[PDB]
Amino acid sequence: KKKVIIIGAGIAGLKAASTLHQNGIQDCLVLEARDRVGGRLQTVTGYQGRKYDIGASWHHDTLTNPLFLEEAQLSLNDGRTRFVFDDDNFIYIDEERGRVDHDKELLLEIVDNEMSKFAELEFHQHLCSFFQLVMKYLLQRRQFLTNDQIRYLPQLCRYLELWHGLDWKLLSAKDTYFGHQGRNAFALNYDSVVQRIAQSFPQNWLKLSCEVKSITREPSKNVTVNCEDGTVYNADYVIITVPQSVLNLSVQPEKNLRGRIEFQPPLKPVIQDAFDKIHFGALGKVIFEFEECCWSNESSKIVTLANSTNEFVEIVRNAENLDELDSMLERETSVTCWSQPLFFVNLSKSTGVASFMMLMQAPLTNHIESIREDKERLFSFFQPVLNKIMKCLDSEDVIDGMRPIENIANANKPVLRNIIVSNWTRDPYSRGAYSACFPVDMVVAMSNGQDSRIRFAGEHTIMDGAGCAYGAWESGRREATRISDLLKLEH
Amino acid sequence: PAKKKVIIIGAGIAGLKAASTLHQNGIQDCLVLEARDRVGGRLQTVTGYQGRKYDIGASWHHDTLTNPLFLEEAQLSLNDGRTRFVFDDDNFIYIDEERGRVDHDKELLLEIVDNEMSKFAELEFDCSFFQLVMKYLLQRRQFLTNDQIRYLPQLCRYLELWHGLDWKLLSAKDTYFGHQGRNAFALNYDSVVQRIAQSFPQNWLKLSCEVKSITREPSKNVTVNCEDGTVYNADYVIITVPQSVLNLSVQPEKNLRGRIEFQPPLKPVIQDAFDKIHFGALGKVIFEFEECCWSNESSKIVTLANSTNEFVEIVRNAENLDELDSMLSVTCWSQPLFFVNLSKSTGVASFMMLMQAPLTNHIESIREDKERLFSFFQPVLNKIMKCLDSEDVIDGMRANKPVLRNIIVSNWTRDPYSRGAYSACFPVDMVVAMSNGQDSRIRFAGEHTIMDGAGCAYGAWESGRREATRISDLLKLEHHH
Ligand SMILES: Cc1cc2nc3c(=O)[nH]c(=O)nc-3n(C[C@H](O)[C@H](O)[C@H](O)COP(=O)(O)OP(=O)(O)OC[C@H]3O[C@@H](n4cnc5c(N)ncnc54)[C@H](O)[C@@H]3O)c2cc1C
Ligand SMILES: Cc1cc2nc3c(=O)[nH]c(=O)nc-3n(C[C@H](O)[C@H](O)[C@H](O)COP(=O)(O)OP(=O)(O)OC[C@H]3O[C@@H](n4cnc5c(N)ncnc54)[C@H](O)[C@@H]3O)c2cc1C
Repeated sequence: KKKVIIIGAGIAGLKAASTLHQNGIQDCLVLEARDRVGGRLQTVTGYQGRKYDIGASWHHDTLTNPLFLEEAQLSLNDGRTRFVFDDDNFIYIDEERGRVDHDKELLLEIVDNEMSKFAELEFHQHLCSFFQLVMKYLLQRRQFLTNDQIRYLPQLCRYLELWHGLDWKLLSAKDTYFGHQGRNAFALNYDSVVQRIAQSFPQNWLKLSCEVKSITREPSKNVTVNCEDGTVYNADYVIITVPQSVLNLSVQPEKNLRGRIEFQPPLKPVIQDAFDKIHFGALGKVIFEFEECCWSNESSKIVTLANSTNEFVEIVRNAENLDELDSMLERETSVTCWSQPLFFVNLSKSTGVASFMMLMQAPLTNHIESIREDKERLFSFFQPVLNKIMKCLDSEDVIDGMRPIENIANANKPVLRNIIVSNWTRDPYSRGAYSACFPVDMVVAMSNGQDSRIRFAGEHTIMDGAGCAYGAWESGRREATRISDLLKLEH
Repeated sequence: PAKKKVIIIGAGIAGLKAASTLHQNGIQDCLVLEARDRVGGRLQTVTGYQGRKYDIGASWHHDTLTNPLFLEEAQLSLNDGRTRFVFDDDNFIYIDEERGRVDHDKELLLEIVDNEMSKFAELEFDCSFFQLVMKYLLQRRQFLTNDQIRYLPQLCRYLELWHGLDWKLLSAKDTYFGHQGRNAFALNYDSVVQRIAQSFPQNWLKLSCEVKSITREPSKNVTVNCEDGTVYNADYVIITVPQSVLNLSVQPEKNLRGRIEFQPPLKPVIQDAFDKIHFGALGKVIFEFEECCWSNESSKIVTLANSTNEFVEIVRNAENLDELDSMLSVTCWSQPLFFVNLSKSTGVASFMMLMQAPLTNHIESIREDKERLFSFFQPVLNKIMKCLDSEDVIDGMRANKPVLRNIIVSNWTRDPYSRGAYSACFPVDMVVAMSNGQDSRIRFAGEHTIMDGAGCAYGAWESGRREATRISDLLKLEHHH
């Protein structure tokens, strides 16, 4: 009855639909499990109506990003603002020492650059965790590092944890260091991107609250699709764009799992084997909304470093080898806001909004999202880093005003009015893990499809832009174009 | 003629390491012939005001993560606690004559777009560095502010001091590249030279012998003649004279200083390689002051050449590259200049400045006119002192003010034994031709004969080790049964 059935209304599924329509293909459907489109692209509303992209927020690799270039062309043609280049000189804060960035003595950024080079050479032509790689660097280069560099550098370099959404002891060293193709551009409305694409094809194509539970290849070469609500569909081709984490459920037994799709026949071994990798990270976000800005806007990029110790330095100095270094690194807790690095975006400088957008990594992410409803507890957890940031930004301790009390004595003090938290690790339609946005087994299997009728798209199905919004976007255009060409050739 | 096992021509670091390696491998009766009355070649440490020392040739150990020469020096320091170098990389201070400092500027963010420029170059790869920058500007104009477009190109040119060549003459394809780790400022490259020179029989060195001819004999030996008439015969010869001096061999005129007459002549593959390589010239000027009375915030300072708001206008209006090029007296502000503030890194009240061609050739030609040198650089020197919370410089070459006591200038473009061809230190035709040699007996070493570390002191060092080892491997066969 239908030419193509797209499962998932994320950017991958939406672009696919936009492409099909663009190429004159009719009678298509987009089945989405949620009651909204966008998927991992979701803009939420907070205090005084302020908006924030709780999912994707930046356009990466702007020198080659096709989606960004499309957005840029639009703004060049209508002068409307669709993004802002917010890269900045990072401000690094240690709880005890305060700012350690661009330090005339520490020169941490310079040694971090050496660390990245060290990583590049370590895996050159290679066919270890991030933590171990850093320890290797310190042992090898200690003769050329001051005491404070050995102490702070490892905590600074961990900003990469926020790129991968994963702790350094769990992140693989080989996939940690990589370069981005140009500046990043903060999207001033990824929802505006979702909207434009979503409205580029006929409305009746969209079917929300349609949780696909099964996909079958009929003997008549037709593909049947059934949603939880009982509805049944069939088409010439199907483009599956559900997240890798959801698709992974298909290999497990019991169709019970929310989101899990029953494949008949099952996904071929090439696909199944591909899941034996990835699915560990989890990027989370916490938005702190203040009444107004009363802090320095020197930079829109701030990172708080986890606590470090001088004993750590003594150990690195005394260790005779890696094994002895590990052994010595055994002291004698409870996780606090200073137990890991945290990345804060000072939206005041970049967008003029008196709010901070903070990124966190697994294992913290899961823990914080699990208490996302307990605002008082959230404030207590982050209060110490929030106050240190304010102190370093020429301001003062944050006033908890989530339960407001108009008081003129707060005039020039930061008053927190609301906290917003992501929920991706607890969302059954996203669940699984997170991967950084990069400019192989899974990519090959996915881009290869189940067969000539069952295709796949999404951020986990492409090389260029892997784990990126533009990658998912491009992967959608890819599958749609492949099918439109085929349909056009039929006659 | 005296018989020798191996004769090395040139006592720069390549020749010295070759000799060092030959001795290490037990090879006897060798000789090192050097035209100058000193060893070291392009590694020369001079003395100035109050006995202060400066490397007027190579100064840094580059690519310290893998540099074998540096690693050897580091091991020595680790064992005797003696200081041989200092990691002096720093946050660069950028200065514009009118605007003053423009580094780490919360609004200009020049360092960030410079990084994008670099990535642009990477993804791009042949034209000139200048043209590549112009292309970047046209492609990214929509995402660059007016002041970014004005100053970025001038900041990008710090790379001119890496290659010692103006951006319009510099190959864009060879402009951008990354070093393997931080740099280490040698605290006496002369100490490196002395160590290596003392590592083989002292009777092997013969200074003041300008070699004028090398002849491959039918008996398979090689005859080497010094201009003073002395003759030597050897089984193998390792030639380490600079590429520019070797180039003389293919030109007619035997009276040319340093020129070696080869018989038979250099192979066509070698002769022809002299067509696509070299063009720049890295120069140095040392400014010695009585004492430090300025800010030691950083040891790295770069003065940007003058720019204009008209340039920005042109960039915005240009319809394309063709329309851009159409729409588009030397002073210290006509090109970028790189200054090393030694007070912070070494504690010495002096500035070591690097310059590029064509300026280098002009300045070295007038290095004897100190007053003229002072007047030429006085404006950048003053702007620097101002930005470092100081005052104008007082000429004291003959309290809270900087007093210039002396100026020292390099001489590589005028030195007949170097002839400033200069190339940047990087971690193909000439290399292959050189590494393959003239024949089994006539070999070559030097910074221009190796891929890894090409143009670097450690590259020259390694090339010497390579030729000495090859010869040792061959001589090894003489003891087989
Ligand atoms: C916290 C976070 C921050 C990020 N920040 C950035 C950033 O700054 N820049 C960037 O480029 N990228 C970023 N990303 C990545 C980017 O958001 C994703 O690459 C992109 O949105 C993935 O799009 P997609 O279409 O492949 O998948 P999705 O957007 O996940 O869409 C797939 C759709 O499938 C639906 N679905 C699932 N199961 C079923 C089912 N059984 N039946 C029907 N429908 C189903 C889902 O509900 C969903 O709408 C971020 C990701 C996260 C989690
Ligand atoms: C201004 C400047 C700055 C530099 N800075 C750095 C730096 O910071 N880091 C770095 O790694 N590298 C640097 N270099 C490069 C480095 O100095 C060279 O790579 C290295 O010294 C070259 O060594 P070589 O042995 O190949 O040649 P040379 O050192 O030139 O030695 C060859 C020798 O041959 C002799 N000779 C020539 N003709 C004859 C003849 N006919 N008979 C006998 N002897 C002859 C010469 O007098 C000379 O001593 C710099 C170079 C210059 C010019």
